[PDB]
Amino acid sequence: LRVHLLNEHAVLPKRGSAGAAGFDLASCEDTEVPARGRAVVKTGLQIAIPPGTYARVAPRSGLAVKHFIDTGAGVVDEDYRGEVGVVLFNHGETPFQVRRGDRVAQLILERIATPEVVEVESLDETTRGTGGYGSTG
Amino acid sequence: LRVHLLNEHAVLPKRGSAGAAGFDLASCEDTEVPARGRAVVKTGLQIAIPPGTYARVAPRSGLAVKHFIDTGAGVVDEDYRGEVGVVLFNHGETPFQVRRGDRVAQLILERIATPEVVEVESLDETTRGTGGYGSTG
Amino acid sequence: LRVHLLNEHAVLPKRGSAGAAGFDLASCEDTEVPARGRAVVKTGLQIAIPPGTYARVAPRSGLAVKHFIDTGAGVVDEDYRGEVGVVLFNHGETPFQVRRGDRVAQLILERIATPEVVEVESLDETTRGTGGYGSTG
Repeated sequence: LRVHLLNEHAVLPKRGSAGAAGFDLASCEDTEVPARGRAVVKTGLQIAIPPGTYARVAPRSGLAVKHFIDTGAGVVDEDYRGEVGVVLFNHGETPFQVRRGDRVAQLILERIATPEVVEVESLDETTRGTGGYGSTG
Repeated sequence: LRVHLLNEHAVLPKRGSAGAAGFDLASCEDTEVPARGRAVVKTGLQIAIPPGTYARVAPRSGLAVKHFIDTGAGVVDEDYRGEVGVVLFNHGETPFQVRRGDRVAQLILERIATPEVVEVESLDETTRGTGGYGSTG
Repeated sequence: LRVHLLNEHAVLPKRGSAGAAGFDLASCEDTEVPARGRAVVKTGLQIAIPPGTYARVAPRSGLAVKHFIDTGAGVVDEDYRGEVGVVLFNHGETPFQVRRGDRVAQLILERIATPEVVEVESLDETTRGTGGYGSTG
């Protein structure tokens, strides 16, 4: 995970334990996420990631449970070289305060497949088929 | 990524750049996502995916930032052979308009492990344990 | 996927089909997710997962479409040995009822990369660069 810090308030990502899935992402700014609203939180970070992954901006559990916070968007492509902004949603009834250095998300390097697309004129099945939504219930 | 188009308004998925994580998913219909509400957007697409993955219906960043849009649900199994419908959530205060051909999500082929389940009568730890929510804070 | 059941109302995870991406997670308790609100649903489960993954608490499609339900948080680390609680968000206008044995989420073992962090003083590009949000539109 290659990381270039873009200002002096940016914080280098790091996983909080050796079995942690994600790298902590901190705000490099003072801002607020409005109640029942969204805001983009600047991190001051540029990143370059390994082949065969994308970086997912994932939620921190404590902020979800305690402040009704989620990340929105969050699909950071391998070819993305701009500043990472964390899109926060606040579903709660009161503003969420963000200050410099505060951890606001966690970056997970999801392994993915990016094969060619093949258009076909029919597809077979398994047993499960158009097995929709509540396929079993 | 094998794709069968189910009507003439469906659009073949394609990644927008060579380092893109996801394949663009377009609506094959005119519909609306109500304010503070949800709608399923038909894509007119059937898919078959590679072994060891699932297809995640992921959000587009622009729609999240600019229209408070998210995907809901979005776990498309390997054995799913029905029409892919994109579940959109609109957390904003005004309807989100969708028209035919509009890109509404992106499909990411997430690599996953699907081993057998093993029930045990105890589990050891690391240092981190029942380290809950804000494990460090 | 190693699983220790913590009480007699807990349910062993299992995938609902052989091509299913996720292992079903059931509530071990009677509770409610308030309208436009959140609740943590206890599962009575401890888990240990394979190397190179994390367990994602993912939404069930039927609950999203039919009850406007999502999972929040949901990043369960490899070193997590506490009881898995499922964070549910209810964006709908009415309480969501949960009873013992009810399936409330699905656990997906996402493959991820967890390399060292490398801080750099510049990053090159592709064509796509600071290609932001709606990079193409």
